[PDB]
Amino acid sequence: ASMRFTTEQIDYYGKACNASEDDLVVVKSYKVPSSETGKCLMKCMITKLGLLNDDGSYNKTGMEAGLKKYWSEWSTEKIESINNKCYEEALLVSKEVIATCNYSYTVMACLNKQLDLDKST
Amino acid sequence: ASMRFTTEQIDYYGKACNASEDDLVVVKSYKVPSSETGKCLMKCMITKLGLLNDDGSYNKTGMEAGLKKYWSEWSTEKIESINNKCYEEALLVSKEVIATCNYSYTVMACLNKQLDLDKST
Repeated sequence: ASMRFTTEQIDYYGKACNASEDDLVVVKSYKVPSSETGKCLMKCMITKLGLLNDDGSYNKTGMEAGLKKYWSEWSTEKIESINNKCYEEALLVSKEVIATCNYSYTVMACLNKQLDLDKST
Repeated sequence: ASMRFTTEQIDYYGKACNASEDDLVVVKSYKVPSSETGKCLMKCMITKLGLLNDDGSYNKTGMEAGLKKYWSEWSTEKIESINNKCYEEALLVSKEVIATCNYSYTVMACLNKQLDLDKST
């Protein structure tokens, strides 16, 4: 289990976020694109999904709703537990950090770690 | 379609390649780790899968065999077409480029672009 994005999602939010195809295939290769647009793609995508607020901060209720909508395979129990843990880590971040395009990857790393660790039933 | 790795593959080849969990969750978040070991993880993994030679260069027959093994939902015809194209691109790359850790991501990106252009098979 991981926070996988499908080809369809990548293609849709790639249009929404003005990515090139080269940006998109680099994302799908597990890498952050080097273009100006491509390095902010992830932020743009997960904001449009409601996982982040427009200021870039973790949105607790939006994250839950998005996980339930698109990553329901994780189970509601694990979703609630992981979301509480990652939100709690989010509280400790500065405004400066949240402003960057990289913060999105930080959040996703947290969700992926906690998914690797969570034992909720 | 993309050259997706499963959570189990990432875990296995993470052990094989001496990655830390923080490295692995950054890969699963679609980012290259900045650690010395982590930034080489992809290379190490796809070398162990036989897609690259031990010297880092593209292995035509090993790529075809890995495609057929690990991504067997794709037709032989699609596999051979993406392999031929991305091998042809590989022939133009220097020894200095193949020596890098990042070249692996470039190979993955080429395969991912050719996958996006051959969905009818």
